[PDB]
Amino acid sequence: MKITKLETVRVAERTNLLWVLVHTDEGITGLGETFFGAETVETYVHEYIAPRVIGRDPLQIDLLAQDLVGYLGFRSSGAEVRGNSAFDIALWDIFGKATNQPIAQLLGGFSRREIRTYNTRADELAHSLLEDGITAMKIWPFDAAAEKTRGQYISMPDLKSALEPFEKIRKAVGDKMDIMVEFHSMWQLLPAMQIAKALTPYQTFWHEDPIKMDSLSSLTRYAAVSPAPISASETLGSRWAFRDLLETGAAGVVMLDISWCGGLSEARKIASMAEAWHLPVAPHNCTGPVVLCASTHLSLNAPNALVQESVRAFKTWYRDLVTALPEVKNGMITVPPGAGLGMELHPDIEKTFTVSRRFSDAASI
Amino acid sequence: MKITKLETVRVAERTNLLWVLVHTDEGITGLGETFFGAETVETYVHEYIAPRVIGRDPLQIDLLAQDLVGYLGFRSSGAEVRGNSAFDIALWDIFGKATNQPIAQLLGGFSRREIRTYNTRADELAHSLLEDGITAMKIWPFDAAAEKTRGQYISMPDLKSALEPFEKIRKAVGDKMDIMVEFHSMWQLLPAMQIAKALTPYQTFWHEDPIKMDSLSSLTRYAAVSPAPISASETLGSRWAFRDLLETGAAGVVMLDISWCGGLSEARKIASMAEAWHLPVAPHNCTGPVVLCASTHLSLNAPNALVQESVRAFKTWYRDLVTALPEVKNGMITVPPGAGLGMELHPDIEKTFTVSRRFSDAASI
Amino acid sequence: MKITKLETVRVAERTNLLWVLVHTDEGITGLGETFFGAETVETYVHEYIAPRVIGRDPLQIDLLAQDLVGYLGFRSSGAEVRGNSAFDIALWDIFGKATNQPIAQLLGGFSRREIRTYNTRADELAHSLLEDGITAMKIWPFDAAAEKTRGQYISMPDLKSALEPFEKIRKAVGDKMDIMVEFHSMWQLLPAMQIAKALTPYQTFWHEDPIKMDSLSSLTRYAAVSPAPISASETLGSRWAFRDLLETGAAGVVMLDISWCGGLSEARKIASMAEAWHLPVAPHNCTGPVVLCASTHLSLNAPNALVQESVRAFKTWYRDLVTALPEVKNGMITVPPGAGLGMELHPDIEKTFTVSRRFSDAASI
Amino acid sequence: MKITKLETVRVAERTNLLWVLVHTDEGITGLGETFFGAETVETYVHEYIAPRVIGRDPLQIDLLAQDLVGYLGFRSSGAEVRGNSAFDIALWDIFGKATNQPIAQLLGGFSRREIRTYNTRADELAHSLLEDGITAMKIWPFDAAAEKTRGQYISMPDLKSALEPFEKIRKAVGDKMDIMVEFHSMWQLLPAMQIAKALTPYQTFWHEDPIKMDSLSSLTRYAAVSPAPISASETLGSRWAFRDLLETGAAGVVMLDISWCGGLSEARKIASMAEAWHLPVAPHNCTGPVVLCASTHLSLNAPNALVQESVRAFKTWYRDLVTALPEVKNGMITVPPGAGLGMELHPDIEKTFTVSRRFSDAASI
Ligand code: NA
Ligand code: NA
Ligand code: NA
Ligand code: NA
Repeated sequence: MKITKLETVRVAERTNLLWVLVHTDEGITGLGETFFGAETVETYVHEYIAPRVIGRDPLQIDLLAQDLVGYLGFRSSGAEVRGNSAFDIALWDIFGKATNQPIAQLLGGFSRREIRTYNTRADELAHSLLEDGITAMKIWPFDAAAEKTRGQYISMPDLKSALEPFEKIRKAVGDKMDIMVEFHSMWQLLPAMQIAKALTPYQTFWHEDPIKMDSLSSLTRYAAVSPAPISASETLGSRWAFRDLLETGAAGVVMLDISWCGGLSEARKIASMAEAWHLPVAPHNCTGPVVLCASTHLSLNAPNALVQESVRAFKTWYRDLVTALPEVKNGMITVPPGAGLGMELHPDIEKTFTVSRRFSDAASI
Repeated sequence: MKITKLETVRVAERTNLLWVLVHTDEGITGLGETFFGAETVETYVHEYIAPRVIGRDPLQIDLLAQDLVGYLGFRSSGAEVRGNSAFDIALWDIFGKATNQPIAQLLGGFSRREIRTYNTRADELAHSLLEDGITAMKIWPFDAAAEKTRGQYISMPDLKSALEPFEKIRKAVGDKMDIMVEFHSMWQLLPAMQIAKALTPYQTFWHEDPIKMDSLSSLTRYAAVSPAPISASETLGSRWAFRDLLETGAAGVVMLDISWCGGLSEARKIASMAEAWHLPVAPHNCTGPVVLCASTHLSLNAPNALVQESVRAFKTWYRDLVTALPEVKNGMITVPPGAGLGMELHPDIEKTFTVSRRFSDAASI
Repeated sequence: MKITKLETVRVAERTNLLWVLVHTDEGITGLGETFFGAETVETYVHEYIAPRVIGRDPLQIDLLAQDLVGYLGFRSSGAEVRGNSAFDIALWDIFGKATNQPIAQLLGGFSRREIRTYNTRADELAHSLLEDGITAMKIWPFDAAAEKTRGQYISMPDLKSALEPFEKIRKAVGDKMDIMVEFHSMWQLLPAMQIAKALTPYQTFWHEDPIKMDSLSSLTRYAAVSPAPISASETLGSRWAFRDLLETGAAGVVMLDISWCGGLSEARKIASMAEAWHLPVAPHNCTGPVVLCASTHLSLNAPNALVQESVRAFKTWYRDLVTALPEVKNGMITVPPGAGLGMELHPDIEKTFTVSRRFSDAASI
Repeated sequence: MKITKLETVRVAERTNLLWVLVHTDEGITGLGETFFGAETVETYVHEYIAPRVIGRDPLQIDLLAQDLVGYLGFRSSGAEVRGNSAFDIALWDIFGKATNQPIAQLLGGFSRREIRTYNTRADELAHSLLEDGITAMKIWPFDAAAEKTRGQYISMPDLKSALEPFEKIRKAVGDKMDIMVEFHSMWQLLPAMQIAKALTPYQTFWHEDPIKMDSLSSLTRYAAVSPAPISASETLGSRWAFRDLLETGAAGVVMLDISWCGGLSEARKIASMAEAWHLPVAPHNCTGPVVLCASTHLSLNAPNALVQESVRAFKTWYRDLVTALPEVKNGMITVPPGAGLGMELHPDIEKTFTVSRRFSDAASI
């Protein structure tokens, strides 16, 4: 088969989201998704991807991924990579539909049928999660302090205040809850290390993006004092960035976002390489439903997948965007049934959302 | 003063080019430029930069550069960075106009008044250049072979064929011409090293982008066998990428493109850091006239600027786009006179080009 | 314009201070300053700087800095460098006056309008500072013990005695005060590490110049045991010394003195390079008013400036030496208004001080 | 005994020279010397050294060296260190006179009675030297090219021209002459390595100060390609700088100047440490006669002294400055006879030179 059209879809109600639909002459349409800079990525899909892929065989997935690597903007989570990644997800969906297989099967099989999830006042929240069988939660109580000083400095009173949610969670549920800490890359090295040390009494599970992930060698000093492994990083793109991370000797939980890192194609290879380093992988969600779903496929396949992040009670607009969703039961998530992703865009989404679409085909490129 | 409008300009005749014009309430308009993915970068300028900078003081240059660093797409030459870089150039133009000073002065002064240039059959070309006082030339005769095998392999006969231009240049002008070799990041490590060794008899001046610049530690092995220093890399963005390059112990000629690396703001800091490593800087051109001009300002200021690349006889469409150009005399280039860049977009460019413009202001953001 | 005269000024009441005034044919006079060995540095200004700079264009700042680097005495805080640094400050003052811009603007803009300051019995002092909005203080209670043994040894009873101010401060104000520790490079490595470990219970903010800064690789062992980052070092000169510091992997707070390190010219480049390492900069004061002022300009520009040290109630002789001073309000310091530094030597200082002046011009060199 | 007066002496005919005379209550006067910035160093001797040493026992040499190390300006060849070094030489002269022993004896004995020397058109010069028994010569034919580009670049034709003296020497005397190459720290790293490689066919003996000695880690890359050992460096001061040099793994011939590095006190310790690394020492001369003499004492003592540089036919003004000189016979140099240095300032030097003197004593400090 051959790719005939590239379609992009946006909704005014959720301006960070972009869907990319890859149409074929066989009528198999693949669905992909990415997040942030949706207008910019959309322009890129039509300016750059379309002229390179219309007429091409979508089943040559590794080749198409190679063919879209830019002279500029590679090894990053920039707009070009986000567009390439959404496109790659759509190819995996096509491949699944063409073979009548779920994506997890095409990756190498369902190594597990479900995987533990985690979700993002604190003590009450922890209690509610536990009773629903969720035993990990991620919080980011240092972000407000970071904004005050652009991450250069944290006063001891502000540090003490930011530690209070940890105290409250531990008082409420003790050791029954893993507590992940998100820092959103907002700190410079010295206050990051100061905060890391201060977190010691709370038995934190991971410290995610404690500093900006731009010169990774800085992580060695952080790892020297941190009481929890570094979780890094949804902000990094391509297996080459993850080689660089592994080469630091400081890598911990290997985080990635399939829509920001080069697609399922790069993500699957990052995962198997992390396993070579005896490390786990934890694919990022809480963005769109397609990324959650495709990430869940990856997490069911990769033997070293540790947890699959998800949205609490994702009763949300997710169910209005797509035809089916991954299901969570007793703190475990699994894929919707069926070939490819196991989901399509919801019929007439124009009834619920303010939809805009753009198309490229042989005549427009 | 305050920024009032962001204007982007494209021309159908030169689809890789984008101009960004920053208007102020004082009527001082700054001009910036970048290259590649012009539609994508344009969308980004209006989607992301405009809402963050309308109403802001353009003279807080370092602060505005910081404020535009993305959560994603940083430390790269991707679309976001290219837009940020064009914007930064425009701020330096405003600052120069506001102070009645050329950009080179605002960077720390004219350390030189002009700088040697270089240009990109071979033997005849070399002869012509020399007689015009140009004593360096850059060629890329391995690109055809790279395309054949996606850079995995080069046959010895194809290697021998690609060496012929070097033979012809040396036979023609001997040692009077520096020969730079461009590889456009098209080779994997092993054939890159094979080619490097084979170039030994020709006394090459630098080997530019011999491999992809995505995991820089690979450069240490290349430097171990290369008879010429590594020139790296117009494809890298932000001072953090250049820290990573310097940390390899393999850095040579430090190359950057001001419109791809974070603007004059990042470039000036990359240059002074390269000097700390006893290395030179060589800003990239042959793209648009504004980048050539702003790069020349940087090259006149930075004590470690080695050469400033330029277009042979840039009698080209350059003179139709802008009001003045850098001048080359006896193989040396200098800036056009005046405050800021010393150039503006040519009046009624709509007469020569097919122009499209887009604007953001307080009402549109 | 051209430099016409170099003037040095000393006052008998403050024998460590030296002012350097750079006169021009346009009548714009730049003011610079340095500290320690004022007679020696004065001799150097006239012996070495004057014959090299009379007749030169003062706006070529980077070039003049390069032209004054010595064959001997470079990469240091010695007399030649101190003279060069005072001269460099005066050039920045001229450049500001010529452009009607504050120095902070010429560095790249006011990234902030004010910056937190810090000052140098203990418990009462801490209380007074806090109520004036000052939340950091620096003390050096180990210096007496160091003098006793030339830094080779500290007895446990003497160590316990030197810890008492920390106890008293913490008992008084708890965690509300950052406590910086100054060691004045007075200790050898082993007792420095012993002291560092002993300081752990007091949550110190930084450990400044814990050992002599002459073979920087020794800092790696110190950093391995220190509960606070190393602050280093006002005693180091030129960006090359700071490269060496960064290369140790032990760098923390990057300290410099603009009048000891190569001027604003070297300092600005040191700052941007420290930022590449995710580290902050903290310019040294408590010397003369011009250094305090020029340092404040640097601290308002550099995005990674952490704090700007100042003199408590600098009601001192500072106000008799110069026409205006940086102002402190609620623990934050900012520059005096106006172009360049925003200050000149006070008119007829001969009324308050015992002034000596020496001049060089075209006829004397 | 106790130091009673410090006397400095300059002569208008040789403005780079400074003598320091240390008078004692026993009437034993020690003579020291340094070179460059004579007025500046003189001011320092009286401003800083005098108040610290008048009344002190001159025989506590190691202690006095320690007591003069500055808070600033240490680990350098700056003015303070040059003054300290001249003072230290004078102390060794006093110690020799007090004990009726030559300095070489007080260092640990005459390990040799004489040592090979070297001197600084080329082919004729080489011939003349050989016939006088001198079998090493040092030249600096790249300095002119360095000045043209501030050491950033050398054209291949200029490189070829600078190689001609090597060709001429080798054609004249073949392998009978060691050829040392001096670079005076004038080159950046890349052209330094280019030049080093080009020197391969000429069997050079050492490559002295090929780059600036400010961040020594750069030397590792130079040593990787150089066909001759690095000679480094008369520009470095104190044993701590030489530790840093040795730690690079690139050290070769260890060069020092006793009047620039901390005196005979630092120099003797640098020498024994170089021997621990299996490396030789080569003390710098061609400055003043006292430095030549004291260096010769060091070279007769240190088992790893390789050669002692000297002035060709030093029939020069040397014999008018001092009472006796080291003697060269058949290419070997030895000390003048007698205690201490074996020389004093020539009686009534005021008859031959335009002499200026300054004194400090108990009443002036
Ligand atoms: Na995250
Ligand atoms: Na290139
Ligand atoms: Na200090
Ligand atoms: Na020399």
